[PDB]
Amino acid sequence: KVQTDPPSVPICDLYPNGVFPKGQECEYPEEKKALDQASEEIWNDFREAAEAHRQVRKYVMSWIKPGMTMIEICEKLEDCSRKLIKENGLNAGLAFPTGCSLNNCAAHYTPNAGDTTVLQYDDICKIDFGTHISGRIIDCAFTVTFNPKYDTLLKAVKDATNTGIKCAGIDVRLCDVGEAIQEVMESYEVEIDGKTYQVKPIRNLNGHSIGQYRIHAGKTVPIIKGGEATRMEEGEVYAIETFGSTGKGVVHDDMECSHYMKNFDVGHVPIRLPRTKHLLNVINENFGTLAFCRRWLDRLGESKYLMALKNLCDLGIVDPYPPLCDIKGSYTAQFEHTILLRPTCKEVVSRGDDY
Ligand SMILES: CC(C)c1ccccc1Nc1nc(SCc2cccs2)n[nH]1
Ligand SMILES: [Co+2]
Ligand SMILES: [Co+2]
Repeated sequence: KVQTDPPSVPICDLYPNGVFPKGQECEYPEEKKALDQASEEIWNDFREAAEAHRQVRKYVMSWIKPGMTMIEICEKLEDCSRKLIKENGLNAGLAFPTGCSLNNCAAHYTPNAGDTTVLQYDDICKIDFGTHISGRIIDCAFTVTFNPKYDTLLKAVKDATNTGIKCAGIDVRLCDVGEAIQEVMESYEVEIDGKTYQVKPIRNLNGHSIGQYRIHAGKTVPIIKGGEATRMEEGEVYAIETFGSTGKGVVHDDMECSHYMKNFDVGHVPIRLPRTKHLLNVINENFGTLAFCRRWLDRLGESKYLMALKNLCDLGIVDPYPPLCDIKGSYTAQFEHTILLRPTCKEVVSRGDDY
């Protein structure tokens, strides 16, 4: 069948063949054809996760409006996301919590229980959510606004992101992408509420390589010059994301924490403490090394877990990821896409007709 208005038909039931739509294929800036064909089931897994992301976001953009609480926006997005991705434990599901960072806050903000924050008409909200199939994660995000005064800011970041996406490729030095991204970003000048600004990349923020069940696999893609000359290799997966800002161009820890994630390199740790032991078991069964948030714990009937979560954090078993905000009064925007460095070409797998 086809997709229903409010989606509900999982993406695997819409492509009975098992073959999923391919992302935009780009030529980098026979044999390495067989090498690509060999990892097809993997590429395909990424694609299924991407089609889910495209349909979920198109839905969100249809109803996101000032007046709705942040909690309402995230639960509504996630419920659709679970459906289309056809959540199945760790085989299929949500790669990470729905980021909806507001204004000066650039990333990693998702509401915890009791948050009464309401989306406003002048807010610049960054929606960042991920879907995965067998750990093949799709990290893709866009910015939402209602007041056109941000229009040029959004175009700057979007243009910077696609610039980074175009400069990416096998053997491409990582610091050149960063340099490229910045040059485009700072070529934009905007005016918001009577004041003008030259958009500046958030220097301490950046794209990253992606591994199975591992959102941030190790390498970083700067969005400013002065980065590392390390090159992108064949077969790597990257999250190309840029952040524009009218503030200082640097984020810092701010607000209450909501995102958490088990340290990928830590092994089995014996825990005798009742509640801490239980919490860890819950994290291992439900999220493994995938990031989660407090709402996803309440959702599982867990309560009285804050201290256990803290214990796990102090044990280095779980790392917290607090919201990252620029200075009060500044505005930040973001655009992100996941790319596949295949042997035959560069594929912006999460590309849509929207962005
Ligand atoms: C902030 C910085 C670039 C960062 C540090 C460590 C892990 C992941 C990310 N990136 C990222 N996260 C996301 S969405 C949700 C997540 C929250 C915490 C980890 S993943 N998009 N990009
Ligand atoms: Co992201
Ligand atoms: Co990312």
